Amino acid sequence: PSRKFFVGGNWKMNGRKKNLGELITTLNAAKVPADTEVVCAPPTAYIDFARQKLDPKIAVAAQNCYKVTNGAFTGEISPGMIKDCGATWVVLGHSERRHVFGESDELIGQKVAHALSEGLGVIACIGEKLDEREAGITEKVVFEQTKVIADNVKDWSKVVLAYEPVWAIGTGKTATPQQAQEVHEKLRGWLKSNVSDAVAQSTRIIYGGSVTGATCKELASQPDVDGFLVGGASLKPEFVDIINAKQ
Amino acid sequence: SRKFFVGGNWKMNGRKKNLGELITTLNAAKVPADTEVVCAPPTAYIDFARQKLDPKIAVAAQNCYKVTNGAFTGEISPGMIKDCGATWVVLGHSERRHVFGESDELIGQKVAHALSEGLGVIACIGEKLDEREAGITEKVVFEQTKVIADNVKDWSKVVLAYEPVWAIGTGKTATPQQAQEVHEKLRGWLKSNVSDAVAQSTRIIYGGSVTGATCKELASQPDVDGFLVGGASLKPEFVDIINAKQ
Ligand SMILES: [Mg+2]
Ligand SMILES: [Mg+2]
Ligand SMILES: [Mg+2]
Repeated sequence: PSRKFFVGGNWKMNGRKKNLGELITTLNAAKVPADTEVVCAPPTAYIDFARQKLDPKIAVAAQNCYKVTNGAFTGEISPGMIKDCGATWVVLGHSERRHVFGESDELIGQKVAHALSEGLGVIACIGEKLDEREAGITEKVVFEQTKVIADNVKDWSKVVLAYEPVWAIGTGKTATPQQAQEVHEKLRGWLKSNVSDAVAQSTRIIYGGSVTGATCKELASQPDVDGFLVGGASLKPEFVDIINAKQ
Repeated sequence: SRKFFVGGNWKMNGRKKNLGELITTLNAAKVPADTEVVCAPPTAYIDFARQKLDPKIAVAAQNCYKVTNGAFTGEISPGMIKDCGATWVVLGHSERRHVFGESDELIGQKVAHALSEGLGVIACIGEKLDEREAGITEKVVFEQTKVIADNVKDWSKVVLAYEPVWAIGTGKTATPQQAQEVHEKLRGWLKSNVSDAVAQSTRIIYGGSVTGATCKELASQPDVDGFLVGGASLKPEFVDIINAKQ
């Protein structure tokens, strides 16, 4: 067919019922354009609340999960719980999980496999740090992260890859369109060489890292950029602008 | 005297149907006025559990982070816990320390922030088998408690929970004497390092294996003030554990 544009909003650790409820009302009233898939990832305490308040046109994602269905893992949640709350996606391998919390590639792979086996979709995050970019090892870094993810994916129809260069997260330093395109094209080439043409052609690779209303149109114009995983702007009315990046 | 305290840690178990069924049975139970009961659901169900549980049972989160909002994908803050109607958070649980590698420094920062946002804290401590066998039970639990105490101004909203991690999946089994031994030392630690008033007023609850069959003997120990219950908290015998002071 042709890759459906994908816009995810990662609220991170922000919001309460009152102000997230006001956010959700605004999103509910927005017209979601054709061939566009919108997903919001609330704080874990509000997955249920957000699913109840959001229009079904918008899917709900968890911001993380663990790798078994139930167990002695105080503070964690499972894909089963996520499904049970009406959510259909999980974000895995986010930069903050890797770099603030130290989650290993191996662990992230195990979570991807479990989440997929349980019937969730996965937004799987990769990305290099400034020091890695400056050393010229971007490709090595992101290919290695992608490989561990791929080793644990048996159905790519339920996966979206999110490239979020760590130097672009929370800094205002959005990748230029050319920079995002360069990495996205390389990641798609990796899928083609290492999985299949069909998987390469159908898998959304979305860009994250200071996506704003002012920058989204030029980014979305790049041939191998299939949408966004949005951070700070996901909490504001300009998220709707980003949803309309191809209009 | 110290009010008997029974927490149920559901860990990463349950869905709306079976947790809703568990809650129905808890609402039906006579919760004694002399016992403080708290349930800690999985984080996806804090809100659900608070909405379904009778006000006689308080709700706790199983963890939180150390600032009120921020770019911490997968975390929740004390403000969110409070906003969901929960009034406690469990911090420093053995699984957070030993499966997920949370440091004492981070646990102390979480303690300070949680208390600053008006939550109660169930602060967990405990030594692993290799620490016990190296003779450093005391150094380990005292240093854990010191970090906690360094981040507590008002102990009225804190409960300490001792977890004999050395008896978890090691093939070792903790006796009531061994529980009492540690609890008595922890109270002595508070007396000498914080104040006698804090030592006498602070609940120190037992976070090792407890069941309906064993709860009365454990609760009879002079320095055991209740329980942070694991697996039995999902079962009918939790109602009996709630009645273990009497
Ligand atoms: Mg990595
Ligand atoms: Mg160089
Ligand atoms: Mg070919």
